[PDB]
Parts: sequence; structure tokens; C-alpha cells
Amino acid sequence: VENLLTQLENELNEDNLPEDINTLLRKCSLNLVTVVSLPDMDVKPLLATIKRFLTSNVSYDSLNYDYLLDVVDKLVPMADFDDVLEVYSAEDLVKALRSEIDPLKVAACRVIENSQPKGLFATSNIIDILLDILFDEKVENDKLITAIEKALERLSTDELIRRRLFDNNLPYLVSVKGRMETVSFVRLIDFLTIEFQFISGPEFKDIIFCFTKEEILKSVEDILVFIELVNYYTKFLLEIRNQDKYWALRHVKKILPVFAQLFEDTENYPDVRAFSTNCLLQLFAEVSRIEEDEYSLFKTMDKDSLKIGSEAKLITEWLELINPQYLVKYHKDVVENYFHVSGYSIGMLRNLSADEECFNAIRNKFSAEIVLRLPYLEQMQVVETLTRYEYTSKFLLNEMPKVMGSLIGDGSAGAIIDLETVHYRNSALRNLLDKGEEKLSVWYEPLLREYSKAVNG
Repeated sequence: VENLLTQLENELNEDNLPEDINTLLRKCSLNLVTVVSLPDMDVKPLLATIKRFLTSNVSYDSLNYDYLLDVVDKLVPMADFDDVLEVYSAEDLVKALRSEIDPLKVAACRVIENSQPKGLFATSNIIDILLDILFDEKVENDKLITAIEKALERLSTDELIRRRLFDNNLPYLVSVKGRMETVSFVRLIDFLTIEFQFISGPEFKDIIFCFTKEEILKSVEDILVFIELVNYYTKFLLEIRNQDKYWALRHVKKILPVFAQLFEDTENYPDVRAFSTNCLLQLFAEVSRIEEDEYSLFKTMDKDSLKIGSEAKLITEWLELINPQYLVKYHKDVVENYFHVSGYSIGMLRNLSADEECFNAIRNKFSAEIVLRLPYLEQMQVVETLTRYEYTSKFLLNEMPKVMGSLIGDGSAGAIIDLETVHYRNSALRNLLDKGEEKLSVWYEPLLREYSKAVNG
């Protein structure tokens, strides 16, 4: 099929355009995907033929260029790059990127994206030009912006590509960072987020990855930029925490209290609380979990600015988001009094129960009676949460056997069609079973039985 479709396509493209040309292109695309590997053919003529149409002095009304590019998009990664290179040389690509033809530029991006070796173009100005286009606010083609970003993420696993980006183009990158112009700025933030995944300690440059107190204060002038910056930093901390790049913390942590100061200062920066409250909350959640010594930094941001507990409307959010160890050590009074069990407080329960000391602060709010008054879906959400930890499991088993009996149920569980009820019940059962028969005493056999019924039907 494939060798055949592509052959037919190279033929058609080289007559005067047949009426089914776009139907053939669509079919080529679907087949290229489903099948994954190409046969033993020469893709050069077709690649060269398509290049002629893209670079062509002439535009064809009878041709769907989106469909044409999609064939290129699927076909290039499947071909041997040495063959693609023969049709699109480093020099052809430069020309294509400096052209006035967006579809041609997108094709060039696809080629560059699939470079082999990835460092192949690192010694030309191709990367420089891609950045020139990427941070041009006048460039409005969304397909091209995404094509560039896709090529850059693909190649940036390579160290030589990263050098070309952050060495050869550092001054330009810093100048883009300085404009804080909405369009180019969001692109720059997305670019940095992607690049930080690949950056090593020795490669890391503060001047481009980090913002000073002054830059942050300036970003508030336009709340969209500020919000983009908050989200940048939340993802930044998340990536650090996910990929264990703790070396990066010393570079970023010093400006974190500026976000908390802006959050507090409602009269001098009303836009911050009006439009940026939820993303700042997500940032502070990450800050409460950074690798630092005993909340040194976070405790001060809380004492000076966040003032967890002082604003009643935010208490549920704080107790849903902030490190529970921090919460019980500095706001035990709030934890002990604010929290009560209900469907509504499941978010808090999930967070507060993830530290043993913090869970002990809410434990007296639990009784079999309160839990058994919840509909079964919310019971299972509560029970599932309690099965996640040793200390909460032990509480469930020794103090709430009637809740355990509800988990085991009246024999109608197989009948349940509610997605989440089944998800949480099964997770609870499995979690408890993972503790092993000796910790489960008399619950072991019923749990094994209900689990088997659940998974085997």
C-alpha cells in the first residue's frame, strides 16, 4: 500500500494537478501514520517534488498546502536523514527560513527537527534564525511558532544545540527577556521551561533563566506577564523537585519572597490579588516543598506576607495546598479547629493526612458515624485516602472497623458503574492488601475476596 500510495502521489504531483490530489494526500497521511516504518524505496524524488511546490514562484488553488505539509511531517521522520539532507541541505534550509513562504518555513522546521545526528546543524546559523523568527512579535503564524518550538525541544537533548542557543545567542535571548512584550515573552517563557528540562548545573545561566526582584516588580505593570512569570516559577520548582535538580534552588530561592510580598500588598498592587490569586497559591504550594532546611525561607514568607489563617476565605485553599508538615508545625491551631469531615473537605483530607503529625491533629474529627453518613462515593474517597499511609491505615483498622465493613460492603459492589467509586474502592482494597496478611488480621480474607470479585468480575 504505502510504497504504492507515495508512488502514485509523486506521479500525480508531476502531471498537471489531478482532481483527487487532496484526497490522495489525506490517504498518504493516514497510511504513513498507521504503518510506521517505510519499505526500501527512494523518497528523494517525492521529497524534491514537494520542495519545488513549496519554493515555487507559483501558488496552486487546486492544492491543499496543509495536507501537503502533513505528508512532509509524517514522511521525513521515517526516511533516512542522509537522503532528506540531499534534498534539503543546510544551505537550502537557511534560505527557506529567510523566505516569505510560511509553508516552506514549516517544512524546513520539520527537516531540522529530525536532524541526525541532532547536533548536525549546531555549527550553522540555522538555530540563530529559528530564534529570530520565534521571538518576532509580528510573526503570527501559530503553525510556524509551534513547528519551531517542536524542532527546538527535539534537538535540545543535544549539548551542541544547547551551546548554540545559550552561548551564541545569549545576548539576544537576554534582550528578548528585557522587552517583556506579551507575545515574545510568553514564547520565551515556554522556551525556557522546555530548555530547563535538559540544562545541567554547569550550563545554567542565571541571566536568562532567573528574574531579579526588579524584573518581577516590573512584570506586574502588565498582569498577564506577571501571571506568566508566576506559572514559570511554579513549573520551575516542580521540575526541580521532579527531576531532582536541587542545585538550581540556590539560583531561584532568593526572589521567592517577592511573590509573597506582592500577594500581601493588595492596595499597592490590586491586580495581583484580583487576577493572580490561584496561580500564586500554586506557587506557594511548591515553595512549601523545596529542599531547604526546616522551612527557613517559607516560614518567613508566611510570617511576613502570606499570614496563613488570617484571611478566612483562603483557609481551605491553604490547607489543601501547603506542605502539611509545615501546616501542623506553624498552624496547628487552624488544622485542629478548621478541618471537619465532609465530601467538601476531601481535598484538605488528602493533603493533611500526608504527614503523620498533621494527621494526628485531625484524627479526633473522624468517627465511623460521620464517615458512614457520607454517600458511598465520598466514603470510598475518604477510605482510599486513609489506605495511603501506615498511620492512617492503622487508625482505620483499629478505630473504625465499621467503616472497614462498609468498604467490604453488602455484596452489591459488582453492580457499581460509577467511575470514581470503583476507582477509589479498588485502590483502597489494593492498598490495604499491599500491607500483607499479618497487618490485616481478620480483614485479610474479606479484602482478598472483594478484590478478586472486583478485578475478575
